[PDB]
Amino acid sequence: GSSGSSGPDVDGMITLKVDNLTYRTSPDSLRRVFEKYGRVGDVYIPREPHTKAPRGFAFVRFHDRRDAQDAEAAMDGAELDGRELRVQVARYGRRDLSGPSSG
Repeated sequence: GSSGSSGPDVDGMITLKVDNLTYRTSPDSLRRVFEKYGRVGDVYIPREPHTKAPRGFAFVRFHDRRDAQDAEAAMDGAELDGRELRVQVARYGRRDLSGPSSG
Protein backbone atom coordinates (compact mmCIF):
# COMPACT_ATOMS: atom_id res chain seq x y z
CA GLY A 1 0.00 0.00 0.00
CA SER A 2 0.98 3.63 -0.56
CA SER A 3 -0.04 6.31 1.93
CA GLY A 4 -2.69 8.50 0.33
CA SER A 5 -5.62 9.11 2.66
CA SER A 6 -6.72 10.84 5.87
CA GLY A 7 -9.24 10.55 8.69
CA PRO A 8 -9.42 7.05 10.20
CA ASP A 9 -5.62 6.86 10.20
CA VAL A 10 -2.55 8.76 11.40
CA ASP A 11 0.55 8.58 9.20
CA GLY A 12 2.78 10.93 11.16
CA MET A 13 1.32 14.12 12.60
CA ILE A 14 3.70 16.97 13.41
CA THR A 15 5.26 17.08 16.87
CA LEU A 16 6.35 20.22 18.72
CA LYS A 17 8.60 20.23 21.78
CA VAL A 18 8.16 22.87 24.48
CA ASP A 19 10.96 23.36 27.00
CA ASN A 20 11.33 25.74 29.94
CA LEU A 21 7.97 24.53 31.26
CA THR A 22 7.39 24.92 35.00
CA TYR A 23 5.65 22.24 37.07
CA ARG A 24 2.59 24.48 37.35
CA THR A 25 2.20 23.69 33.64
CA SER A 26 -0.46 21.13 32.73
CA PRO A 27 -1.93 19.37 29.67
CA ASP A 28 -4.78 21.89 29.65
CA SER A 29 -2.61 25.01 29.55
CA LEU A 30 -0.06 23.51 27.16
CA ARG A 31 -3.09 22.60 25.04
CA ARG A 32 -4.41 26.17 25.10
CA VAL A 33 -0.99 27.55 24.16
CA PHE A 34 -1.17 26.12 20.64
CA GLU A 35 -4.92 25.61 20.33
CA LYS A 36 -4.92 29.37 19.75
CA TYR A 37 -3.58 28.82 16.23
CA GLY A 38 -4.03 25.12 15.58
CA ARG A 39 -5.88 22.52 17.64
CA VAL A 40 -3.76 19.90 19.41
CA GLY A 41 -4.18 16.26 18.46
CA ASP A 42 -2.55 15.00 21.65
CA VAL A 43 -0.67 16.30 24.69
CA TYR A 44 2.12 14.48 26.52
CA ILE A 45 4.61 15.55 29.19
CA PRO A 46 7.54 13.16 29.75
CA ARG A 47 8.76 12.60 33.30
CA GLU A 48 11.92 11.53 35.13
CA PRO A 49 13.04 7.89 34.77
CA HIS A 50 12.38 7.55 38.50
CA THR A 51 10.45 10.60 39.71
CA LYS A 52 7.07 11.16 38.06
CA ALA A 53 7.66 14.83 37.23
CA PRO A 54 7.89 16.83 33.97
CA ARG A 55 11.58 16.40 33.18
CA GLY A 56 11.67 19.76 31.42
CA PHE A 57 10.30 19.45 27.89
CA ALA A 58 6.84 18.48 26.63
CA PHE A 59 5.36 16.99 23.46
CA VAL A 60 2.50 18.54 21.49
CA ARG A 61 0.87 16.99 18.42
CA PHE A 62 -0.82 19.01 15.67
CA HIS A 63 -3.25 18.37 12.82
CA ASP A 64 -1.80 20.36 9.92
CA ARG A 65 1.79 21.19 8.98
CA ARG A 66 1.09 24.92 8.80
CA ASP A 67 -0.33 25.93 12.18
CA ALA A 68 2.58 24.21 13.91
CA GLN A 69 5.08 26.11 11.77
CA ASP A 70 3.39 29.34 12.83
CA ALA A 71 3.16 28.70 16.57
CA GLU A 72 6.77 27.51 16.38
CA ALA A 73 8.16 30.84 15.18
CA ALA A 74 5.52 33.04 16.81
CA MET A 75 5.94 31.50 20.27
CA ASP A 76 9.64 30.62 20.24
CA GLY A 77 11.24 33.90 21.28
CA ALA A 78 8.60 35.41 23.56
CA GLU A 79 8.47 36.76 27.11
CA LEU A 80 6.64 34.19 29.24
CA ASP A 81 7.08 33.11 32.86
CA GLY A 82 9.87 35.68 33.05
CA ARG A 83 11.95 33.76 30.52
CA GLU A 84 12.31 32.75 26.87
CA LEU A 85 10.17 29.64 26.39
CA ARG A 86 11.59 27.21 23.83
CA VAL A 87 8.60 26.35 21.63
CA GLN A 88 10.06 24.46 18.67
CA VAL A 89 10.13 21.04 17.01
CA ALA A 90 11.81 18.10 18.73
CA ARG A 91 15.56 17.58 18.35
CA TYR A 92 15.49 14.07 16.87
CA GLY A 93 12.89 12.01 15.04
CA ARG A 94 12.52 13.32 11.49
CA ARG A 95 8.96 13.81 10.24
CA ASP A 96 9.94 12.20 6.93
CA LEU A 97 10.86 8.66 5.87
CA SER A 98 12.96 7.08 3.12
CA GLY A 99 11.19 5.18 0.36
CA PRO A 100 9.61 5.52 -3.10
CA SER A 101 11.47 8.53 -4.48
CA SER A 102 9.83 8.64 -7.91
CA GLY A 103 7.58 5.58 -7.93
